[PDB]
Amino acid sequence: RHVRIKNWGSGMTFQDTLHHKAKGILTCRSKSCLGSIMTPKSLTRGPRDKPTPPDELLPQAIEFVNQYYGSFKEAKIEEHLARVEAVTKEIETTGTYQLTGDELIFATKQAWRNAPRCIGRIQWSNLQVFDARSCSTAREMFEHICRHVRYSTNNGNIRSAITVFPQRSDGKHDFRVWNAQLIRYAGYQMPDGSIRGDPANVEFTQLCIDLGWKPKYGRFDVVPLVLQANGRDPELFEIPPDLVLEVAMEHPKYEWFRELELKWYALPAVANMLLEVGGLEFPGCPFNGWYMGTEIGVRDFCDVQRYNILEEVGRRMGLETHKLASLWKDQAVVEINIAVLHSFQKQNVTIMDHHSAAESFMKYMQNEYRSRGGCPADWIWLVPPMSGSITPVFHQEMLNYVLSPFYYYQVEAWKTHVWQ
Amino acid sequence: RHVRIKNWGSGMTFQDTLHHKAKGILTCRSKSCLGSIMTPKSLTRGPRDKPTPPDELLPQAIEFVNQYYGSFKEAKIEEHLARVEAVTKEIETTGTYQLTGDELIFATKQAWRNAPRCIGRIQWSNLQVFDARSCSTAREMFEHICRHVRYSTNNGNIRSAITVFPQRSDGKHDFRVWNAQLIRYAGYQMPDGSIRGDPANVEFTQLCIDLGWKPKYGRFDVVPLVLQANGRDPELFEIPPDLVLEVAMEHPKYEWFRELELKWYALPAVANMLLEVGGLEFPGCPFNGWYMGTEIGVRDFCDVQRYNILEEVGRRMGLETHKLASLWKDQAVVEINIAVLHSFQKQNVTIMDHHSAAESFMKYMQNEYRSRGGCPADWIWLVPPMSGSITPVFHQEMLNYVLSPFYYYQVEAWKTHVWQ
Ligand code: HEM
Ligand code: HEM
Ligand SMILES: C[C@H](O)[C@H](O)[C@H]1CNc2nc(N)[nH]c(=O)c2N1
Ligand SMILES: C[C@H](O)[C@H](O)[C@H]1CNc2nc(N)[nH]c(=O)c2N1
Repeated sequence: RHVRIKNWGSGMTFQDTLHHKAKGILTCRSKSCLGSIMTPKSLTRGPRDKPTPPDELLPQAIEFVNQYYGSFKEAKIEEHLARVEAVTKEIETTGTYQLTGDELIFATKQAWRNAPRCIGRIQWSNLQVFDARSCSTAREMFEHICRHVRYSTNNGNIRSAITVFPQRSDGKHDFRVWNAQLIRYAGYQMPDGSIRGDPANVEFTQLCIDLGWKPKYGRFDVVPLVLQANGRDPELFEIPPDLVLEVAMEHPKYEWFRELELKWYALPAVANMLLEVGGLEFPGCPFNGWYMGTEIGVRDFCDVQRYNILEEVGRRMGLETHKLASLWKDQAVVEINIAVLHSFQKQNVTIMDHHSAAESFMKYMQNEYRSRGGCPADWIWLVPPMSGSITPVFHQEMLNYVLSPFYYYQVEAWKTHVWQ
Repeated sequence: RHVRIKNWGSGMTFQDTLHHKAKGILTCRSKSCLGSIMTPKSLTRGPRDKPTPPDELLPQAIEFVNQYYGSFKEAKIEEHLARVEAVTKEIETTGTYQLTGDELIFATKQAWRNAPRCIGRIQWSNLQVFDARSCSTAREMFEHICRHVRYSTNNGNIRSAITVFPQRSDGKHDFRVWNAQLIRYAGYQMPDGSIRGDPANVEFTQLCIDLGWKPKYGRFDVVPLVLQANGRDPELFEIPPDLVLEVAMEHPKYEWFRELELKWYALPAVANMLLEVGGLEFPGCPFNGWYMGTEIGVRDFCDVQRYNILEEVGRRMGLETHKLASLWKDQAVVEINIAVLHSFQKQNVTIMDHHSAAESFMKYMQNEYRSRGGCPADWIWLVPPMSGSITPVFHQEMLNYVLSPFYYYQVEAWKTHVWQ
């Protein structure tokens, strides 16, 4: 069956067939689309207390292996059959199975390619994979991560990479990072009720405090790494500041911008997510790419629930911060975003403006429909927080669906973990 | 059952219950949400050739009457029962039924309140209703419409109103306006292949030409009214220009803006839609409200498929129209939108900036959850084409669902109508 989608901007039409290979697990339906939910249950992959049943793990396992060998140009009929055998044997004799080196690499890149919310998916083939399935202690996790950061930071020329930790076994020996991101600022609730720092990270910082970390009560304080190994209680590890590359915010024209004294980390890295590969689950798999202007400019800086500086710069620019129809809010956001890009460019740090990002995506999307006649896409997340209609993606009709491999959200560790 | 939704900006959470009263008719599902479709089949209410079967029309009819009487403060047990009787009788004795004066008024306001894509829904109670079910000829339709326009224009102080035409009977005697909007500019495909005017209205203008209207080949030419009465072939009626209030575009700071020589109509009026009320269908029901800055500024003027002037003003502003990372596109759109608002304000014509609109909506939404514990909302359509994250709606989680009464899209008349 073919489903027709059109890009009203260019008039270009696509025929999606890949939606069939998609598993029918969604929070929405044919009576109320749960489209607009931050974190639907369908995109979540909760914890378990019993290993994945061998009988149901097998179909998925085979399914994957086929997909893997299906990727190669010239079929390896020999190795293919050989692998399928080895796997089946392993599953019924051990209850689970291990992935080959190259299989993992393929899986990570594929899961990224299958992430409907990532706009930078044109880079899916360029990914550095760190095999840390051999890891066994919290400290080792820390060391692996530092290697990851050192690599990805690359002295400013950000590189995409992912560190894969031991797969989930029984669901009690989970290896996972509790931090939403490897690098993230602290958020403290001050005595007068006000909030200093990143408001969104208040609950998490509070946790760090409870675990022994002493608050520095500053606007840009990098939280410690909360590492959980083998399901054991987590341990804190401060990231060596030398590895934390930041960018000071300053506007090209407005010198008063420096006075706001803003900055931000260069490395966007999601740690709290789970990787699903042919039935297997990996609760610990941090991955990173590079920032997109708007993420910092619009979201991090302008969101009321975040640093919320819109009011301030509006006054600084001497705009009618009281007459909404003056569109002062808009000029402000634009200027703030220019500052962000400029600051990264001036400091030789990789950054990408939402316009270039969107155009790159359209290209990637077109390629997807040639390669596999499909491309899962969450319109709501792909259209930039500013100037939506000015980006081609805004006009592109798109289908959202879950494939495999895939990156699922997990339930915040502290909410389920049982303390020792 | 209660479904939880959160507004990540304010943290305020709602509990939706109204989704139950919603009919399970959606193009999306629990395997692929068809969220992102311009015009899903679920939102469409096609034509018919046989009257609505009395047996299936009855449940809906009763359903409505209950809803109608349920709106009143003090229950009219007497009249209620009386009405239910009268209706049932009428349906089985005539095959259909007529709505009372006040019932229609209620239905129109309710269907508006039930439109998940309208952001100006806070005004749902303020609506002027013109009963034109008595109408019988194309000419009469024209006269009723002119009355509507004269009223709504209100010399600049736009007022919301709707003109209801005779309900659909057998589906062959449909009374409907073919025009997407009452007032809309022409689009001509020039000899050199280029397009003059509103590109989106090319197909429709071509039709008008085929019907005898002679092209004026200008950028802002108001098309004639294509009126269909009793299912008969349509007839053209030029709208008296005195009734067409326009606004010349000029920027407060940039005097060169006047040189672009832009303008736009003050009255946004959807004509091509169908109203569904307790089983009944009305293919002819034009309704209007007032414009929102972005509609014209961002969409009408910047969309590539529309007037597409972004390139031009970028050069005029002397911006780096070649370096995307310069965010020239963004500064340009902001400036263009300021021009729009300014021009309306200066000419004493009702206009509403997207910021004020969004805030008003949040208020309305909250009220909805008190009144009926629910509010159908299409996030994709509610978030403004520019500065999305800067508007509260962007952060509001919302549920989309079809209720009744409701405003359904129809299949373009010319595509199905049978000529005489
Ligand atoms: C090449 C650089 C990349 C760019 C420019 C990019 C950009 C983006 C952007 C802007 C988002 C939205 C983030 C948000 O709103 O919270 C996103 C989300 C996402 N990206 Fe990418 N991405 C890149 C690399 C990666 C990599 C390397 C992976 C994985 C291997 C990845 C996986 C995802 C996933 C899973 C999401 C969803 C994250 C969430 O739910 O918060 N991205 N990406
Ligand atoms: C008070 C002034 C009003 C404002 C500011 C307002 C604003 C809006 C906006 C901005 C849209 C999006 C239009 C588009 O993107 O195509 C819209 C759509 C809609 N509005 Fe309202 N609205 C108002 C009045 C009305 C009235 C009076 C009705 C009906 C009785 C109404 C019914 C709808 C419907 C059905 C849609 C969907 C139209 C479509 O599919 O193109 N609105 N409204
Ligand atoms: C409620 C709504 O889903 C929410 O605000 C979404 C909208 N789109 C988004 N898009 C991206 N990329 N990132 C986000 O965090 C969000 N938040
Ligand atoms: C493909 C996508 O649905 C389409 O471009 C939508 C997005 N949101 C919209 N929102 C509004 N208000 N109006 C529109 O015409 C659109 N177009």
